[PDB]
Amino acid sequence: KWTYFGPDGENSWSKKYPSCGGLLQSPIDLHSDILQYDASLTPLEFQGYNLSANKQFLLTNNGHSVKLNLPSDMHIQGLQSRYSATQLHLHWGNPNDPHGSEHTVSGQHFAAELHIVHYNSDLYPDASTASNKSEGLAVLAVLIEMGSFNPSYDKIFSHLQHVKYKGQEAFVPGFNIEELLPERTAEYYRYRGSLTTPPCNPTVLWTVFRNPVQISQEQLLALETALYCTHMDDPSPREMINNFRQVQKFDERLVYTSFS
Amino acid sequence: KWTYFGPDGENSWSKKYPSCGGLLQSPIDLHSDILQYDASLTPLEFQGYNLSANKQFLLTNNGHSVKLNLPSDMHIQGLQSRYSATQLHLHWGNPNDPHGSEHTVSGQHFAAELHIVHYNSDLYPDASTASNKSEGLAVLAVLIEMGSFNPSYDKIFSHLQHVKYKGQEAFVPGFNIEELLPERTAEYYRYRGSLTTPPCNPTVLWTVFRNPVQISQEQLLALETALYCTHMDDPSPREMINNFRQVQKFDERLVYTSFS
Ligand SMILES: [Zn+2]
Ligand SMILES: [Zn+2]
Repeated sequence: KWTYFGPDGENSWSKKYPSCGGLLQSPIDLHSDILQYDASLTPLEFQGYNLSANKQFLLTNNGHSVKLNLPSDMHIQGLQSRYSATQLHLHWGNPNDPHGSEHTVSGQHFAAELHIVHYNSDLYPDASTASNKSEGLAVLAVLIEMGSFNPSYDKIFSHLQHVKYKGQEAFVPGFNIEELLPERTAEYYRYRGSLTTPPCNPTVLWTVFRNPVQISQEQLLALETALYCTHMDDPSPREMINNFRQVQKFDERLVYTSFS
Repeated sequence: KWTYFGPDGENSWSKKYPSCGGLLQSPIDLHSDILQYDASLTPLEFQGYNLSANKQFLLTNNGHSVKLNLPSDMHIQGLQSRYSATQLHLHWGNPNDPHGSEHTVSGQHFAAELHIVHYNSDLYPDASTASNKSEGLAVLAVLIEMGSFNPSYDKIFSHLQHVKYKGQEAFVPGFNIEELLPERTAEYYRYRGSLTTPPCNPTVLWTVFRNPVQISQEQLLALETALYCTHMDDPSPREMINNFRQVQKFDERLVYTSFS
């Protein structure tokens, strides 16, 4: 078992999950000194992202975040290998400190962060197998800030009150996942890292988009208040808040950008 | 043993030192969301800080930082109990990414940070006894940024080559330690935290001065390249750089300021 606060918090993950204290750890702070433009970083192509509205996708509260299962038919094109989707989830703070993104830019947190996880389907049969293997995963990260209401993110948020407790599930009709991506996806940060949750495998090729998307104050508050990491029948409910990992040391290395 | 990098790095400290994975861990990001102005935070008085130039004080490279032993004759006045000095040391980054302070302000790291450690001499006989006990320590933190040459800090930096390797010691003539403090010392952040190195005891009353001091690019570079964490003539010399802990989560608004 692990958590983001208390005895089994992030500073203790390495006790049971060695990789959490190992190399290529994520997330990290993106600042000028360690950023470098790479003109060779071309735009990624998102295929099969427009999920059929006649299909249902499972939304689950797994006690650590709210996750939406994705089909392997949606994939990223543009990398050395094809990466097929497996799931997406989010990271956020709390009402008193609404700055829970994992990656930070110039030391600044964003309100929240979306992670769309994919696995190398060319080399591996499924995400479970690819998770702890070379070039096994590719994750898209979208920084989220407070602003205008976002109808696309609400296609997920409107179901939050039905996955309030650990183990609960809900069905989300397919919608265009590309609608969750920011403007100018051609512009992004790229680096080799890890899962930001145990087991922290250093098998993730990260793509953090440069521009953030906006969601309303209400949408952010809902995300920060609707979920609990405890089962519904638990006499002592625990709010699912501040479910983000602190930035990790990033030395002797560079994050490359597709923008100058 | 422990280090700031490798399998014995900060994510693994809790394996041997339980408190490093406990509550009230430092350093933290000093940002509005957790700050609160307090008028009871009156100016501190630094007494006995003008060390006799006719006396020598021990400077040591302990493999983690450069430390100067201080006499219990110097102490802080203004707190509930008297806190007597025991030692001072520094934390820094590296030439390619010169942002190695421990505490951050509004997410921003400073070039380096000075810590002047004191123990509660009213309650305890010495620093060792006080270290893991209630109200045991008080630390003054000075943020350092690159700027104009600093003659006072050079009274320490000029001795760096004498303690280039781990285990080495040197003598530093006494000088006014108050010269190392920034302007407007009356302005500071105050919070209850911990030692930022193992054993990470949550027994430190922190006073981080609001305003930073400046040292020249040359002084900062000297600090970042003059020391090694390895013994003299080691077959695989290792430079002492990035010897600072990552910021820790700090929930509630329990950081007070003596300014508005
Ligand atoms: Zn994630
Ligand atoms: Zn220190």
